[PDB]
Amino acid sequence: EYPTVSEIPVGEVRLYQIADGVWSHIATQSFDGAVYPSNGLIVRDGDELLLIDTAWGAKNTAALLAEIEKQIGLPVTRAVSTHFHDDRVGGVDVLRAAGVATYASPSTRRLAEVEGNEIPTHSLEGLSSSGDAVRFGPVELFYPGAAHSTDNLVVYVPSASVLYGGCAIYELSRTSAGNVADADLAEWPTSIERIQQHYPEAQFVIPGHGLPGGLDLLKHTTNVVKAHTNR
Ligand SMILES: C=C(C(=O)O)[C@@H](C)[C@H]1O[B-](O)(O)c2ccccc21
Ligand SMILES: [Zn+2]
Ligand SMILES: [Zn+2]
Repeated sequence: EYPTVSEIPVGEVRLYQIADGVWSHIATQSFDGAVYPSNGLIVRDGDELLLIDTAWGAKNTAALLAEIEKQIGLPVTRAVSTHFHDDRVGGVDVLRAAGVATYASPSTRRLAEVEGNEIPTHSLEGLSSSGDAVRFGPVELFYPGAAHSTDNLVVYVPSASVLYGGCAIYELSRTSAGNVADADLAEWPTSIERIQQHYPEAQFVIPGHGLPGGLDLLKHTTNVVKAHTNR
């Protein structure tokens, strides 16, 4: 079954096959005295792999590359970071030193620079306005609007009906808000609606942290964000 936070030592990385040529990667990290799991995606791209998000830090991301080589044996040639925070760009330098072409939107690149986080080298154009979508190899990238962060992207894999929401989507077990210092609470439910409207066909939805589900994860996140807004 899908690996949970309690089953993954910090420093180790697990892969979970969703579909032909589609996996999530799962890692864990301490933050503020608690241990969190964290998800990203791996999508096969001919005889190469596209990586979505690092494994939250240099050590984990090196383990992630080692696990991919062991379990899959295809080269990661490009990676996309879905926003500027350390669980999505922490490890970009590891990726770059391994020869991976790292990408993020100009918004994410500017904010990472401001924050002191690692900065993906390449820039994704065409994603600066809410509702914008661009094809990137075997995925579509979508900018739904400000939500968990002003730059957050979601990623859809049309071949597998997989929607990766990143930190803009919460798992069901999370009934209170995560970090919101960088969020746009006022716009977050509207951005989720844009996701629903653009990817109504999605079958497997992956939050930034925790267990995947279906499109009900978008309603769940809306419920939680609105409850937080009101308290
Ligand atoms: C679940 C989270 C959230 O929803 O905030 C947190 C714990 C996770 O997400 B994040 O991109 O904000 C981040 C940054 C740096 C460390 C950890 C995180
Ligand atoms: Zn974040
Ligand atoms: Zn996160």
